[PDB]
Amino acid sequence: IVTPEAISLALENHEFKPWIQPVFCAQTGVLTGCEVLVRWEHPQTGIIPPDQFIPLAESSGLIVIMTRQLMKQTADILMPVKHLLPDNFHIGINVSAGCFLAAGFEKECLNLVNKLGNDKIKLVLELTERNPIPVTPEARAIFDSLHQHNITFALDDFGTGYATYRYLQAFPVDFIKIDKSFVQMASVDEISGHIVDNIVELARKPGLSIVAEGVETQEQADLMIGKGVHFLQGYLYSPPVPGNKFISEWVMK
Amino acid sequence: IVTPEAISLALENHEFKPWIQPVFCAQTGVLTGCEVLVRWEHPQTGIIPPDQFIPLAESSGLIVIMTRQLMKQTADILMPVKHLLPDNFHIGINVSAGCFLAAGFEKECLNLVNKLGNDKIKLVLELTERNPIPVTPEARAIFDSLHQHNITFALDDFGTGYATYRYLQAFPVDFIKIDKSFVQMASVDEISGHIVDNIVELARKPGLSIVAEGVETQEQADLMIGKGVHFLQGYLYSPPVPGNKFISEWVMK
Ligand SMILES: OC[C@H]1CC[C@H](O)CC1
Ligand SMILES: OC[C@H]1CC[C@H](O)CC1
Ligand SMILES: [Mg+2]
Ligand SMILES: [Mg+2]
Repeated sequence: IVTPEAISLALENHEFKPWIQPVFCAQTGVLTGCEVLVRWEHPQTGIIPPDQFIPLAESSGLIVIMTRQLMKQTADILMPVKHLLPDNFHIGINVSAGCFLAAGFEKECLNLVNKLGNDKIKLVLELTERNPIPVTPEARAIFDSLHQHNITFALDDFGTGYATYRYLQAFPVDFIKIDKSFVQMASVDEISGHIVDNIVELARKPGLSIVAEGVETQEQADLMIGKGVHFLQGYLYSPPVPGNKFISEWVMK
Repeated sequence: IVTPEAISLALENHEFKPWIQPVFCAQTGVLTGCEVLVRWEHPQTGIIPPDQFIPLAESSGLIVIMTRQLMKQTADILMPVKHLLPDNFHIGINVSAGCFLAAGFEKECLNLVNKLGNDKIKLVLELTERNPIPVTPEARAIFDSLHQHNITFALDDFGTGYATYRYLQAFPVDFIKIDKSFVQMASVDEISGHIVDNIVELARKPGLSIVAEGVETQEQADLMIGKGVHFLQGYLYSPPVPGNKFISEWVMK
């Protein structure tokens, strides 16, 4: 029984942990960044997956607290090893409208960047497709302010939900992440491949970088690489893993 | 002011009228079809525009009645002149998920087509961006059934709302209508033109046709024509007009 009070208690007890999935250069296979995903480790019941708590976190507003804690915990995890990270190491944080609009959001982003090195790392706010940022002047002001501070944006799960051409028109973002439904169907159906080409063409004029999500097989990767995708992410390389294991597997060694 | 009961009463009092906007071949300027739009003429106070009633029509469910009436009235309006219509004359009807999934929908579409000539006209169900059809087997069955009956589909206001690549992947539609926000901004801003190019490239592989909406100036039209758009629609040619005036201006002369 997942309730707002159970989520609040779990936040106090720091049960929401940052699992980290590596991301790679499509050209060379080299580690270029990561995405931070949340896992609720309930001390008795075990893993409660995002599907069961994120929606309620969002409607209750608790998501703001959760995201703040994940950002803070990500800084703590990576700080001891920040000198071992490649240059321009990307850190992907999933951001909903509620977090984006919350007083003090910009400050939390700066704290993460300052702790880890203003110029060593690149913070990528991965804007969700489900609870899009509204298209308003105020939203654009926050967006522009963060950009002036060298923080960057992705449209996440592009091609699904509210992740439309309109968002690219309203917000000059830096990355587009292709939803896995297109990546994984591009070798199977008649349009999914064409959709990936379309996203590649879309990115080219403004000079955005593309990441293919959900890369599961080598043929999917080769296909994505061949179509001009810049970064790759998925279970072929690694699923998301706990922080200590992310450090141990992908940073050390 | 505007309530579900006022909408119900207005339906019974026939205050919702089908206005009709012509659509044209971009290459030649020739009449190829129309879109059926709704206007609420309140007897004392005047027009209540779609923006103020459609949402409440949709959430209340009354949209199903309204759309049914509009389809029926469009048949009545065009029947006397159907022999004067060009071959393959397109009739665009705006359809939300609620209408599409309602009992009796397919039947209403057939009645329209049979009254007007199975092979003279082409019914185009313009799927809305606000209230997308769910991506389910049952939805796809209704979609396929209608296709077998030579009824066609458009993704309306493509690039906005939920009108994403995913809808093209889930439903093999026949047309894409480009939202006016791209048509009218193409050559004011830095990406809108690029977005139209992208929609043109998107359509080409599966062989879909494109209509540019909101064509307001000659330079917008020339631009859309140059980029390979197939059909044009907007105030430059004509706003929507009452049926009798549609017939008198665009059919019977
Ligand atoms: O390392 C490439 C990065 C691109 C942006 C993404 O949001 C994170 C991974
Ligand atoms: O006349 C071309 C037609 C294209 C489909 C649209 O939904 C109606 C107009
Ligand atoms: Mg993400
Ligand atoms: Mg329409």
